[PDB]
Formats: sequence, C-alpha cells, structure tokens
Amino acid sequence: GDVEKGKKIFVQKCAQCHTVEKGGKHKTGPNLHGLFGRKTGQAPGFTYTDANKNKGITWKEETLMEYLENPKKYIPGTKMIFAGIKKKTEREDLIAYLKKATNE
Ligand code: HEC
Repeated sequence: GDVEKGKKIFVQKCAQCHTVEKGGKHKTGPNLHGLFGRKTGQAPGFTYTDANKNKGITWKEETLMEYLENPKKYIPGTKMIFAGIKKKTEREDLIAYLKKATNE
C-alpha cells in the first residue's frame, strides 16, 4: 500500500480519536503504537469494551483489512463509532501507513 495516501486517510479520518507514536496519549480511542502482531485490546492503560478485549485475534494486514471495512460487524459491541471504509485500496494504503507509523 501507499504510505502517503494512508497518512492522509489517518489524519483526516482517525486522528480525531487516535495517536500512533510511542507513549502517545489515549483519546476517545487507544494509542495504536505496537498494534501489529498483538492481540486485540492490548494498548497499555486503555479501558476497552469486553468485545474489543475478547475478540481474540491478532492485528495484521488481513484482520485490519476486514475490521476497517466495517468495525461494528467485526467487533459487535465496540465503542469505536466509525463508518467502514468501502474501498479496498484505501484500506490497503491506510494499513501500510499504520504498519510504519505504529512501529517507529
Ligand atoms: C472515535 C470517534 C474513533 C474514530 C474516528 C476511530 N476510532 Fe478506532 N477506536 C475507537 C475506540 C473508542 C476504540 C476502542 C473500542 C472498544 O470497543 O473498546 C477504537 C479501537 C480501534 C482499534 C482496535 C485497537 C486494539 O487495541 O484492539 C483499531 C485498530 C482502531 N480503532 C483503528 C482506527 C482507525 C485506523 C481509524 C480510522 C480509519 C479509527 N480507528 C477511527 C474510536 C475511534
């Protein structure tokens, strides 16, 4: 995916509720540093719904592709109130940005 395009999506659509840097603040949603390769619901210091705590999957390209298409369908009960991203390419780009920015 295209990291530049993903950055723009993140800033426009996600930053309202999320940070990505190491040690960054929780907002409505959790800080996302360290996301890849970790189970759902594991950002230190954030109180998740039971649903996000218990989904029991590992975040990686394939699972983020599905989640970001329709968050509520993937994690019923989630408190992330955000419209799914329909376009596959946009999800790919966003995920490439996340994979970089959440792993500095
Ligand atoms: C506020 C209105 C949000 C917007 C906009 C986005 N997200 Fe979000 N996210 C939000 C909350 C409140 C939560 C926790 C939900 C819960 O039920 O406890 C989340 C969670 C995520 C996760 C899961 C994190 C985990 O550690 O399992 C991811 C991967 C995530 N959010 C990503 C994300 C992206 C990339 C967004 C823009 C497309 C985005 N979120 C928007 C709140 C909000």
